[PDB]
Amino acid sequence: EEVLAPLRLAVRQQGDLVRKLKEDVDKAVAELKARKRVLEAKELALQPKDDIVDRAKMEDTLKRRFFYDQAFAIYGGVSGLYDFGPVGCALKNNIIQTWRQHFIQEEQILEIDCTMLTPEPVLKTSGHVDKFADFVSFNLMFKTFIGPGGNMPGYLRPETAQGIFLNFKRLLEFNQGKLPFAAAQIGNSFRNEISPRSGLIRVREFTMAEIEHFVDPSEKDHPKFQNVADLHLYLYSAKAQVSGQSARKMRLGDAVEQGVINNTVLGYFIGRIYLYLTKVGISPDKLRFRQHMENEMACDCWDAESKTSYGWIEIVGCADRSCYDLSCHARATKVPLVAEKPLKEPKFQKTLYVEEVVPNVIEPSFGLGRIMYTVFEHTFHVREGDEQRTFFSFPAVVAPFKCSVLPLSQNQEFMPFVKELSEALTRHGVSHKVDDSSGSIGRRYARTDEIGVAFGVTIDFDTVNKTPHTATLRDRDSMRQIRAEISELPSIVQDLANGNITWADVEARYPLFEGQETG
Amino acid sequence: IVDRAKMEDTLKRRFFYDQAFAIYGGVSGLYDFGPVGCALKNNIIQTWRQHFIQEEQILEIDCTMLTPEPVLKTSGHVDKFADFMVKDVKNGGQQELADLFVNYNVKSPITGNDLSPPVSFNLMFKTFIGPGGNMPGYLRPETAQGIFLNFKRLLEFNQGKLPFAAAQIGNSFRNEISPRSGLIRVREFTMAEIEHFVDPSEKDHPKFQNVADLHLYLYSAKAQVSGQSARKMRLGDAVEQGVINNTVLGYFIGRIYLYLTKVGISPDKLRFRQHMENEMYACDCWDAESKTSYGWIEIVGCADRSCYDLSCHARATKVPLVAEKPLKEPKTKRFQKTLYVEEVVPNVIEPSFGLGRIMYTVFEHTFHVREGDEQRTFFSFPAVVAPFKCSVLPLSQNQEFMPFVKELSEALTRHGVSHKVDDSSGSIGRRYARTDEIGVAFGVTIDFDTVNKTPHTATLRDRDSMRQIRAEISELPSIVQDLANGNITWADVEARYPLFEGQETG
RNA sequence: GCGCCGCUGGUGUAGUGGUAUCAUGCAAGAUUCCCAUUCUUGCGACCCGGGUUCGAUUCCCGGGCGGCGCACCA
RNA sequence: GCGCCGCUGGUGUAGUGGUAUCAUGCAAGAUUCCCAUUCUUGCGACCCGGGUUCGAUUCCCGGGCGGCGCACCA
Ligand SMILES: Nc1ncnc2c1ncn2[C@@H]1O[C@H](COP(=O)([O-])OC(=O)C[NH3+])[C@@H](O)[C@H]1O
Ligand SMILES: Nc1ncnc2c1ncn2[C@@H]1O[C@H](COP(=O)([O-])OC(=O)C[NH3+])[C@@H](O)[C@H]1O
Ligand code: NI
Ligand code: NI
Repeated sequence: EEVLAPLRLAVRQQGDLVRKLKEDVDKAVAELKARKRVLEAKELALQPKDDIVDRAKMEDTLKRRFFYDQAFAIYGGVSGLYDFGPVGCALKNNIIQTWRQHFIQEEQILEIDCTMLTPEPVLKTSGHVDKFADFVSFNLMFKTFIGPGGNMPGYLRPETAQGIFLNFKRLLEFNQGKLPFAAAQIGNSFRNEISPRSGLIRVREFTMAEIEHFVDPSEKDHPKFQNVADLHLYLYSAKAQVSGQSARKMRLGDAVEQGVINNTVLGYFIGRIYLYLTKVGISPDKLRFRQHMENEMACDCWDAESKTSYGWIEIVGCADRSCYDLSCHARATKVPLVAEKPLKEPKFQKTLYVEEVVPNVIEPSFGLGRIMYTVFEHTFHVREGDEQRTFFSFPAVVAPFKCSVLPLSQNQEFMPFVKELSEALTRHGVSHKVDDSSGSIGRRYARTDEIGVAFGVTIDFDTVNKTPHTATLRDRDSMRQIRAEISELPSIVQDLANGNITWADVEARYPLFEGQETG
Repeated sequence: IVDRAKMEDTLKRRFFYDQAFAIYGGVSGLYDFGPVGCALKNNIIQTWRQHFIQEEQILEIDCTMLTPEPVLKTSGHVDKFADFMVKDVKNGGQQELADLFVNYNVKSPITGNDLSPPVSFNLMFKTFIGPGGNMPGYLRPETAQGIFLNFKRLLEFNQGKLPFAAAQIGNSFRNEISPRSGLIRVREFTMAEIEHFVDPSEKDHPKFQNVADLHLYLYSAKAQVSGQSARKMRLGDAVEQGVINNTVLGYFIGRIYLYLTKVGISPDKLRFRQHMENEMYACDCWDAESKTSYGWIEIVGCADRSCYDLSCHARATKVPLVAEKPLKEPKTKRFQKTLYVEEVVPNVIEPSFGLGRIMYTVFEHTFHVREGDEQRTFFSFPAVVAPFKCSVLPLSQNQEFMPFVKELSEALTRHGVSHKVDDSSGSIGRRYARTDEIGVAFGVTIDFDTVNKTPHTATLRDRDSMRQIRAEISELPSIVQDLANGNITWADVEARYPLFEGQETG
């Protein structure tokens, strides 16, 4: 704070220096941007405990165990293109599934599925075509042609949003002409980046989950907002940024009423995003919501930024883009894209009975790749004893493998019990990994922990020797383990994977494991 | 034997799917799935994951759609679907050939026409990666290549042991000349593909016994040349007779049948056709075909691709793609060395699922019209795949019903049961029609007995039969949920619950 | 792609060189109280561009889309 | 994109104008019987194309990819 104070002051001076420069585009918010960048960097350099991940170790684990890899690596690879392996894909679908329960099923959102191929007039209308050609000229989008030859120039969608806007009329009709409603699409988006860098952070193809919440401007207040009002989270307002200030933990309700956040609709989604991101493993102490300043924005915009080894990175944008995309496409195509509400008292010799409503749009955009990479960092740990033993503390709900089945030895008496358990878990819908390899139980614990297997069932000698056949259940993080009846462990593991019990509750109900005594 | 027009009218009106970019004129071969269609699709995909990936512990991966040119050159897709064409130019780089064609003054070998300079004719979607344009690429025409190119790490993930299977679910692109017939011929469609890697020595599947008893229609190549029609056979009994080459092909054929059945394709309008030697390399191929108003269409293609995929890519990149297994004992010019393991180049069995066609088949196989009203159309979607498991319906717009609607909906949501609430203006029969139309599996109706009787009970209605029972509102979510998971059927419900003889109040 | 015929509210449908009929659907208010009830009101359309014309939804051309056929079908 | 430095089994790391070290990982056999145990054996690598050369993983041009810094960031 002693080293940061002068840089804070500096940002502040050039801050409302700018406000003065317009109080009565020569002006350089570029100068302001530089100063804040300095402050940002040095605050970052001052903070580490070191509190932060050994990126090279974590990337090694991800690589070795095929969480994700360079696409076409066998052909030399293509910059900015990545494939997800078994664990990567599994973790992804879990993150997407949780996203579906958290947003779509919760708010009864209308999820649609649109083509990635997009004709040129659509993107010229939204201004994507005009805004992303550059200095021979090269476009930051992927251009292609549809059909015969070059009869129809098209692009790969840069975003998922436009498919919703263009289907507004049938979406609205499906909600029977009533506002408000929301549509969503989960799919891939394409950015022909001139320089893909930092692994999954900036890629040329990535999976995006987008939501367009359509709402009557006359009615921009969310009914469920007090479900998130008392949440305390870090906010970084435009005022705070230009004041040279840092982020500040506030109450959501306060920030909305004080007017820091425009409305309770935008606020609701900020709160819901917070709840979601933390649910999938992102750390609250390493998560902030940063408002967009004047030189980056639309009524209001807030990015969700997570602190990583690469610094602060946006993982979820949440914009208020009242009227535009609906209006822009409307004029472009001459097709009216609006809602209507019946006037109470009918009304320029025409008598009106309804008034047309141009809906406002609230748009949360989720970059699942970055969200996933953030989870990787925020859940990566190294065992205190063995530096080779690394593991991921994935929340049970998103852990790719909920369980592992482990005979204590390659010994044969265990094998029928192992077969029993796998099929049982398979019929309980419980994702599991069976390891009956030549390695010791410690080696195979290490393998399983490495990919974030939530719990480990170990078949021992007392599984076969004593009257009630009982295996041990092991917690990935604490490495502590209990003992329970093979009959019921698939139910117990299923429960932990769904979040209907916690490991503390399990340790409470079932006896602790002091050790083998049959041998 | 369906009214395809009427069905498609329903699909269009309730936004199952639609022409992509319709308000911009539209683009042929491109379709956007609306809420109900998307929902149905997701259930189809999840059922697929449960039926295959989870059941066989398959390694599912997720690759990019952008594919560099050399990859598709190797697999042969370029030299067959990407070329300039006089009709055709290769017979004898870019428009460098146009000069060559004029320099040697090549008229057509037939008819001797003067013809045109070669113009590019891409059946694939070409594009350029990077800012330079030094890296031409295509949208993948299939999801298999991502699996083949990551074979080493997949094998390593299975600790080097064969056999193992990998799968992928994503979009694939084909720049069709003439997109037609709705979803049956599109330019972009979601595909589910499995690559089952097996030791050529042991081209078997231990779990074939689980499907051997299935009676299904088979249409072998030797029966196609004869002219005779397809025969209903025991799946096990196609295998000892050598009609089906091996237990691996047999197992997947069985599993494909059980899946297509489970999602609602009618067993009588489903057959498996063996590819003839005329249409092939590859060891053997059996397509799953379904009977539609467009005829017999291929919706799942089960192929046997001995080696090529792994071998071609290996030879192309000079990167060996093999499994090794140990020998019983070390064995021994060109011979002087000691061997301890032998290399195995995996044989690949490939079930290929076209989700769009599968879904369209379900549409035609579950579309029905009520016996009284010709406006009342509905889909008999199986509960486990139906886009909306349940609907909440107040008998009227009276305020007495509203609080029960609100409570039951929230209950359903917390149980995860996907539901739709129709408390709008219309009558009860209207909202029944409205919800049957999109194939809502079951309908909960809140009536006057619900508000005026000692324990609060509502009715649960079956979409198909239109019959209904009565159970209390606390019970219904668990009931509907168990119907959706396939735990119970309607028979079970009518056995445990009182049939609805009419309301005694109001 | 090549050939023919087409494109009118969300869905159908009538009509025409002077900007459009009527059903259905949805909305509102009544009615009704278990299977698109009935009444009244309201909302919503000539695929797009160009040509000819004082004026085009209508006539000519082109593009887009559609239906059928031939062609191709990783 | 520009700039600078890099690319050796799945991972990490020596080394060289005559095709390569040692760990780690996996496999097999023993060992051990609750936290990468131990011994033996086996498997697997010079990013790719062209050139120079009797011969290149090594030297030289080009390409791809990676790590950074600056840009840009729907
Ligand atoms: N090149 C890239 N690579 C990976 N992820 C990206 C990306 N560009 C954006 N994202 C992620 O996708 C989200 C949306 O990106 P965006 O803000 O550029 O687009 C939109 O918001 C669409 N209106 C971001 O919040 C970010 O997490
Ligand atoms: N143009 C198209 N439109 C919709 N679905 C298609 C399609 N082309 C192929 N499919 C679906 O994809 C599946 C596989 O197609 P294919 O046989 O051309 O490719 C293969 O051989 C898989 N390697 C088919 O069974 C079909 O269901
Ligand atoms: Ni029409
Ligand atoms: Ni290496």
